[PDB]
Amino acid sequence: NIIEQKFYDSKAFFNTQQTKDISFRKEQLKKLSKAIKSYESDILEALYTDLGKNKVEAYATEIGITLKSIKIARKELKNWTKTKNVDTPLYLFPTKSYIKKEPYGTVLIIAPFNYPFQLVFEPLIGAIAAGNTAIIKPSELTPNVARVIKRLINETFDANYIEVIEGGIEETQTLIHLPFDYVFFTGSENVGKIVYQAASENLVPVTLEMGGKSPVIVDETANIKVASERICFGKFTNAGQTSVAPDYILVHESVKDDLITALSKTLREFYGQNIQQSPDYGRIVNLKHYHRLTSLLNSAQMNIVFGGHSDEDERYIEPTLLDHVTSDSAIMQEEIFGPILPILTYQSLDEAIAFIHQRPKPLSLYLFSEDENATQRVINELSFGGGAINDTLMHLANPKLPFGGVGASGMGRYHGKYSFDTFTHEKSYIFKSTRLESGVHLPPYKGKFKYIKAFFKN
Amino acid sequence: NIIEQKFYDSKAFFNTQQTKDISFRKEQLKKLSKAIKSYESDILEALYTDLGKNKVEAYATEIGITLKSIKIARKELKNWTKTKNVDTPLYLFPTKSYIKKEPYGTVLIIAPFNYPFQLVFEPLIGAIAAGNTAIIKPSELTPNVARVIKRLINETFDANYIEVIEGGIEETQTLIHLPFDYVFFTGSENVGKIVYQAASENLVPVTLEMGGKSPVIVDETANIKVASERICFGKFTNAGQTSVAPDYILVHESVKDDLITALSKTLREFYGQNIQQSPDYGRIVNLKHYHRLTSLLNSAQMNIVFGGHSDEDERYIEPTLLDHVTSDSAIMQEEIFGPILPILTYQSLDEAIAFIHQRPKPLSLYLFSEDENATQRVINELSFGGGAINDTLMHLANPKLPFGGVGASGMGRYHGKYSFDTFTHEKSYIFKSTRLESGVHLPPYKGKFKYIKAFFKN
Repeated sequence: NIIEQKFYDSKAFFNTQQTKDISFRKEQLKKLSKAIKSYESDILEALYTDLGKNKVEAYATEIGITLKSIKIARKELKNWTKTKNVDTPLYLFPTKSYIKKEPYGTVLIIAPFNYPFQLVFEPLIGAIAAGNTAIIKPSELTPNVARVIKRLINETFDANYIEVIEGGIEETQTLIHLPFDYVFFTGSENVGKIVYQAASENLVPVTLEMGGKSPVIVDETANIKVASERICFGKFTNAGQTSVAPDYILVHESVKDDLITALSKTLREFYGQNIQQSPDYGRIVNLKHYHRLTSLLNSAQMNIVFGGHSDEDERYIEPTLLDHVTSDSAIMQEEIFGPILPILTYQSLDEAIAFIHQRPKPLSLYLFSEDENATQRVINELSFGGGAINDTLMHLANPKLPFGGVGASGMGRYHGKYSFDTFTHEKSYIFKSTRLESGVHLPPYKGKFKYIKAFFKN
Repeated sequence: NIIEQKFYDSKAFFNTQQTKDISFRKEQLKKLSKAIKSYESDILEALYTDLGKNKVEAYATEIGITLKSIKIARKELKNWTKTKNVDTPLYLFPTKSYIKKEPYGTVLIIAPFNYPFQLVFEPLIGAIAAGNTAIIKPSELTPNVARVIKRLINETFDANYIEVIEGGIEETQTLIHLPFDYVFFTGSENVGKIVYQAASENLVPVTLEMGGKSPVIVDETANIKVASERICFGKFTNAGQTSVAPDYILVHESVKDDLITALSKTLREFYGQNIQQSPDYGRIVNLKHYHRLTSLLNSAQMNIVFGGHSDEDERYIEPTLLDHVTSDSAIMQEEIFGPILPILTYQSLDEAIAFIHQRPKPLSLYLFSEDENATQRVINELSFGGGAINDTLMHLANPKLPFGGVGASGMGRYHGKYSFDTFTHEKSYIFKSTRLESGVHLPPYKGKFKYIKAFFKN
């Protein structure tokens, strides 16, 4: 019962009020930053062994972005946390209005395998800065990363302030049935449904970052070569294991063959002729997901127009393009979460929009177009978590942009101040001086109806 | 199966994209305002018959506040809905960053009996302004109000844009199992748990406005007479049937008797010697809640120090004060939601804080004190939805203050722009010109680690 003991110890530490002190929170952020730097080599090694993640990609998407976020949160903390004076309308004078920013208490953070470090620590920064205690459940599919995370945390913080729980679905099961004050989850739709039903039993608020199939629309006005470069960048980073990676392409009939040519050329520019030898290209997390993806390769074997090679001993899957893909294809029935890119054609933008609107709202959407009005149509008519015009993936790199889904792709958002907001309850309160008395708004109300009605109607 | 047919008709109308047009939303708000004015007399009559609500109170808490909110939402709509240009950091240049405000789709609004008009239409204003279609389920405990609401809506809007569903818990059961794009609920903890478990099955985001026992702390420095006036104002408005009404009082030992004297005097000033004859005082919604409260009166019979009279034929319960109340008392085991005010004593603020912290986080908290540092302690150490220093209830009257609970008292918030925000998905997106090309951030990554690391660490 150590999980539940760890939970109630964390609650007990929150009850001491020590995490509400602003200077306490700043010091924990310093220690977190110092701790990540001390472990930088071990984190890079763990990301490399578990995901084949090269150090450039690992720094830009896991370590460096976290260090930058800690720095910003620590330096902006007084701005984010300070009670706001809120305007009070004249009719409420002499009332003064305020909003106190306060923590929820003890929160739960669940992180998946694909960015196993960043998806632990970007939520954690928000939880720390908002004044919470935290329990972290990292992915056991990346076990070296999870252990490095546990070592780092345990040697830096008390377990009753921040603790890491290693395990699989059953450890997650134990955690989500505990009355946490907030639950933050990134992962699959399947597990997200379980987390959110368990939390609902305890009236626990949640943020869910889930999945779907993110479409890329490439219309007939697009800059094909630049589109192919930015698509491949967002698609084959982390070997496609990204929730906002281009899942599939809807390309206008007239430029499909141009796009296939440009994508193939870009992949050779990126990774060379033997992509298995490229030090810039990652690997599949484990054998289960590797076989999931090679099964999809086998299903689309007649449609491969680039790549398709694999090596089980390295959990390697070559960047692969598919042509003549339909709605019936196995590759269009599941979130790919891998380096397979199916290409479907459309004749008019209305068909592309209809296709996307028939499916769950995706976490991201991308449109490549030089046509302003097509851009406007897509942003206005299709709902999705967030996206990009003439780019992919990089809308996550601005911390001033909230990152989150909608509908099946999730609820809630984070990054930057939104990470702080997510773990913050905003508490409105007023003050009215007792030296200033008036019976105007008190009973008896005889004769006051004409006055109160005129107020609400002038 | 008309409920489900009405749901899917509403979805179909949203799919026409007509509600996303800003000028469409403004026109619906105009029609809503015109419609409430046309029905003003019938709304006042229905509130009077069902809740004994006098026209002054009904205008300040239901009709007038709604008309004012419609006016503000309509005039600020372009500000609220317009896509925001968001700052982009230099390292992402030439990227341009934006946030699109877009609706969820088809939403559900559930309203309880106590403010049966305002708790329908303040959420509705937000849903309308955010560009949604809506289905409303009003309380059947106030059946005349519910019918007036249904008449008003049906004669003003198409049923596939806004529709009202009359019924009880089983109609609510049918609605909460449908895949709405958002669910907004105000009511009891019991029903809120059912709504939120049902929504969780469908990955539906929610806002829950629930309950608890809102404490008033009156310390030894308080202005006793002014405190008693502002307490009675917030407590005996709507005959105590308010989620942010003072549920119970924790008063310092040294000023308890002063407070009881002042409260009794204020009640006589408000309502006279025969409070049943006062036209400024409301009635209990129905016989079930009336008997719930007279049962509580019977339990606290030896502790009544003011009031205690009742009349079943009018569903009338006199403003009642209780003394020598303990944690064991029946009156301290449930949300009173009525005109019974128990008074408990404490010796030090630490005891009052401990008492409140042992119970679920309440929707509101009030502190009456002239001691700055006591004010700071309470706001910093106790978490609650929202509250007031030296006042009660009025923190809901500033639309610039978010209104909502935390923990057991709820999740989410509304009023003013927060009503719009609640029914809005904020969709981040970027644009990057394809005329501006660069291979600096693309593979191959040979030699780029020193550059990317220096960036994240400078």
